[PDB]
Amino acid sequence: TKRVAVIGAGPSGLAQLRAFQSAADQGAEIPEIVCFEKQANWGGLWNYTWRTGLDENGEPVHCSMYRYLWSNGPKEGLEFADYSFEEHFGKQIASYPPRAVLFDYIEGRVHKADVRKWIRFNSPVRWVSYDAETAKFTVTAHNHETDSTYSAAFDHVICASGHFSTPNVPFYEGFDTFNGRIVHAHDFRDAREFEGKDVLVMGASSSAEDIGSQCWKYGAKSITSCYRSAPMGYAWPDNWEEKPALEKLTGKTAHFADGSTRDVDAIILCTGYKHFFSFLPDDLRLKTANRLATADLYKGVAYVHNPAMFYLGMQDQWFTFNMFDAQAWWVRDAILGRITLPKDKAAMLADVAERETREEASDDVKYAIRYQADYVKELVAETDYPSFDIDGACDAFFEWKKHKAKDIMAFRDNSYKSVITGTMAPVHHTPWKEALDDSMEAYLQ
Amino acid sequence: TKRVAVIGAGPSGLAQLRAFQSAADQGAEIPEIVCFEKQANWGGLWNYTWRTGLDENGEPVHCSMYRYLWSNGPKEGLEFADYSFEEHFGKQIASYPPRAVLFDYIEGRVHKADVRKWIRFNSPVRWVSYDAETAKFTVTAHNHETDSTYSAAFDHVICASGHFSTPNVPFYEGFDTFNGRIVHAHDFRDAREFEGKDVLVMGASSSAEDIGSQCWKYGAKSITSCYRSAPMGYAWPDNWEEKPALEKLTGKTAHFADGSTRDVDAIILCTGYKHFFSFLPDDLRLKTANRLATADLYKGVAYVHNPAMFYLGMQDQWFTFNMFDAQAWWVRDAILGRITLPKDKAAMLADVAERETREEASDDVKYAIRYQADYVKELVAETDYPSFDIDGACDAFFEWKKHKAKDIMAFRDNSYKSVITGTMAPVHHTPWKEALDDSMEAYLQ
Ligand SMILES: Cc1cc2nc3c(=O)[nH]c(=O)nc-3n(C[C@H](O)[C@H](O)[C@H](O)COP(=O)(O)OP(=O)(O)OC[C@H]3O[C@@H](n4cnc5c(N)ncnc54)[C@H](O)[C@@H]3O)c2cc1C
Ligand SMILES: Cc1cc2nc3c(=O)[nH]c(=O)nc-3n(C[C@H](O)[C@H](O)[C@H](O)COP(=O)(O)OP(=O)(O)OC[C@H]3O[C@@H](n4cnc5c(N)ncnc54)[C@H](O)[C@@H]3O)c2cc1C
Ligand SMILES: NC(=O)c1ccc[n+]([C@@H]2O[C@H](COP(=O)([O-])OP(=O)(O)OC[C@H]3O[C@@H](n4cnc5c(N)ncnc54)[C@H](OP(=O)(O)O)[C@@H]3O)[C@@H](O)[C@H]2O)c1
Ligand SMILES: NC(=O)c1ccc[n+]([C@@H]2O[C@H](COP(=O)([O-])OP(=O)(O)OC[C@H]3O[C@@H](n4cnc5c(N)ncnc54)[C@H](OP(=O)(O)O)[C@@H]3O)[C@@H](O)[C@H]2O)c1
Repeated sequence: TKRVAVIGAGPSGLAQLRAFQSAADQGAEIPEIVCFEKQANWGGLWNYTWRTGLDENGEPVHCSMYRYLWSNGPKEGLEFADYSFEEHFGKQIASYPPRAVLFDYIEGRVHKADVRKWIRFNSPVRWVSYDAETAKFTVTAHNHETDSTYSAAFDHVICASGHFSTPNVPFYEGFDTFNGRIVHAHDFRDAREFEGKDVLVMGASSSAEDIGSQCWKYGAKSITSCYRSAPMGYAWPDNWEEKPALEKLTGKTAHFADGSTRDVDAIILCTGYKHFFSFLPDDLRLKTANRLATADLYKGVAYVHNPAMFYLGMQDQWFTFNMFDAQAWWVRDAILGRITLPKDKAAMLADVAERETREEASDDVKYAIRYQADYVKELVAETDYPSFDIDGACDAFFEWKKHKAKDIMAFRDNSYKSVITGTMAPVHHTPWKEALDDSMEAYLQ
Repeated sequence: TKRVAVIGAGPSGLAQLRAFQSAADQGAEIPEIVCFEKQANWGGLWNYTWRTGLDENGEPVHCSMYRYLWSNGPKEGLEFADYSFEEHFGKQIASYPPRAVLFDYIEGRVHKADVRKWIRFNSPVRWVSYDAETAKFTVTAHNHETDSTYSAAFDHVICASGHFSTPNVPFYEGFDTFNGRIVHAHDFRDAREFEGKDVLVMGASSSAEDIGSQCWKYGAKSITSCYRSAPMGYAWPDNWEEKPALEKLTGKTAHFADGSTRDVDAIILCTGYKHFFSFLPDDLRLKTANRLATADLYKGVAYVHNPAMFYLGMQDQWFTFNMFDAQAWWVRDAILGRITLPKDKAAMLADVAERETREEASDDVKYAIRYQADYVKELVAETDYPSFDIDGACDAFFEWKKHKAKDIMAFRDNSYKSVITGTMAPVHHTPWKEALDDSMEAYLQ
């Protein structure tokens, strides 16, 4: 018989479990699945907590979400393929669900799946080794509930431990003497803290955009964002100037590359994350940049230096839930032997290279979206996963992109066509800038 | 030769290296020494950084110190018996040096000791296992300069990783929703942030004492401190007040056991730390409360379930630097063979029980001080550690305590007798509450 260890109970690990349970429904025998989760409850990033730094058990807080956060993409872009919205909420909702709403939705199908009984919560994995003679992986985990660490052999390890949790926190001259709050996005929690204040937001990507907005919505005196590469470029509110790279701080004085100046009360470092695995030896440890074509993963899921070990979700993410399903099915199939991996490490490296180069062929954002779209499509064709209208996802993604470039601060006040009934979403009872309440029930009436 | 691995290059780990160096200079054979240090530099808690949470490498920030921190005790009670403050600084400085100053003193000693060549920085330990059949420990460490993990065998392991870095962070009702800053002391860095605010300081121990005082010195609008057991009991300033146990928060308003009420702008959790070792298996992982009689440590230093493993600094601390020394010399001598461990585990366990029982014989403060004094005497008598006036050091704490009950806010404007000379240190050039500059240059003029 076989046993498989899944590290993480975020959307990815959860997707993996759904994958095995699905095959077992159909009538397939499956190996024992053990899923280790560090937190007390499933949901990965979506499992919000006020904590920052180390959690109550002393482990580093995984959560990177803050209050007042709504879906960054239209929900129509992420709608599951085996369980849809209305089926869980009963009704049609607006196009940008708040965190709680989406968490409840993520919760919906996982509960319905009866997978929870596979998850060991409060159980950070401490280490994973591979013995070539047994052909077994040895996972080592600490059970916080009983304060005891133990070890166990598995035939496979599927690492679903995320990569938007270990922050890149760069030092700039003046940071250690700045008389104000300096915080990475991983630790940002409540925008009310910056009400009436002058915020500096470093970065030009998703977090800078959304965290900047949050603080604008909740009353910052002003927003200053700064880029080091391409500006976010959107049409910013009155209190929002975008500026070139920081040189240094002197007091509360930000000096920028164009010689200009601004005094700010607070700095939110929206400078991204690293793929970091504290629990992996060199010959298992994935090392890569954040991007659509992840180094060292054949088919974007199988570890080239040891193909009995897998990784989910390690790509940068235009597509999310639907991708992790596509990935999890594939990894499932490879484990059940419906799919046979190459024994030729050269050829697995070839596959990665090809992905990298194709990814690099164009820098246009619609090309990039389309690209991960072709990826999902690739995967879904190679397993019994329900083929679905991905191009329909893409078309939503394209409308999204036109709404943000249109009016960055109102883009969440739009609706998009559904992909299962082509029916364009209703509007929300309330405008985003007015919708100060965050709660699920406020959203749902 | 034998090899010994030292975990940590703070004061205890550094004391341990000095110990081994001193022995070898005198011409005793010594095992090879490898000291693994997480941080970029030595210093342990005294190596300050602005960072909180995870460090530039993704490892948890060890630092628990803040800006404007000064020695909370008389420098007289911690002076290296083999390296006087006079030998280092050349003159005679006041009794409560700022962080930077004592840091330079710690570094001064290991400078002269030429032991830095033994230290591997940016190299946190990942794991320690013992194998009884080879009678060697296996140490897995990760080198962030080469981003490479490796494993090596050692005949002894001396863990000096400290226990004031992994915080105890309780949940109280309303923490999830408080409109303001909630920060544990371990993440606290700059008191200026609290200028003008009604601060809530939870706790009644050293941390709440000092951090509350920093907040007040640097202009907090008001301080409220709450206890769950015994009030701190000091004659506080007029804008400072102690309340019984917090029950909950409602918006910005705190509720205490006495049914009273106060609105607060920020909460600093000075609720302490845990003994936490993310890198040890059940069979080597010290588990103990923070006190003077540490559990499962023979002579306060040798893990009783495997006495080839030792631990430094795990006790609560009145005495600090020279205790670390006594311990370091002891452990050294036990490893060299100048001391023999009891063949009977019952004996080691017996030794720990008598220490607990004697710590518990009385709850009076002077008696605790004397108790730790006796431990240092006990240890010192068994090695060739330089003798030094322990009683005198003890009288320094007795006067220190007196000065604190007399004036909790000025106790640092005081001098004490050198354990070597007997004469009162010079007065510093500025009252503490006015000494806003904490630099080593301002201090030494
Ligand atoms: C701030 C933020 C906002 C986002 N918003 C959106 C959005 O609106 N829409 C969208 O589609 N996508 C969004 N994403 C993308 C997000 O990554 C995915 O939606 C999804 O949460 C990732 O799935 P995952 O399970 O692979 O990663 P994670 O959600 O990070 O799951 C990893 C899980 O593994 C666990 N784990 C980690 N290490 C260990 C260990 N050693 N032992 C045991 N368990 C461990 C963690 O507890 C965690 O629960 C957002 C990401 C971030 C950072
Ligand atoms: C806020 C605060 C203020 C204090 N002020 C004073 C004072 O004024 N006077 C005084 O006498 N005492 C003070 N103390 C007590 C303090 O514990 C000692 O001064 C001293 O720092 C103890 O030294 P140590 O080496 O035992 O522990 P630490 O100083 O904590 O040293 C531990 C070292 O081990 C390293 N380490 C940890 N884990 C790993 C790993 N897995 N791999 C590799 N390396 C690792 C850490 O990076 C760290 O450098 C204070 C303590 C605190 C928390
Ligand atoms: N529904 C979703 O899937 C969803 C969408 C939004 C966010 N996200 C995911 O998470 C990622 C985006 O979140 P993110 O913004 O937090 O990460 P990020 O994409 O890596 O953005 C990092 C930003 O910080 C800048 N930066 C990095 N290091 C810096 C430094 N040392 N100094 C100054 N600036 C620096 C970057 O500039 P440079 O460009 O020059 O590096 C970049 O603008 C996406 O890639 C995405 O997959 C999830
Ligand atoms: N050389 C010196 O100047 C000097 C002298 C005195 C002490 N010390 C040292 O410095 C250390 C103290 O630092 P510290 O104050 O940060 O830690 P600490 O001594 O453990 O103090 C913790 C405080 O928080 C309280 N607390 C703990 N858990 C709580 C919870 N869940 N809810 C509410 N309150 C809670 C404690 O109350 P309870 O007591 O009820 O648990 C205590 O008041 C000691 O370990 C000691 O070594 C130094």
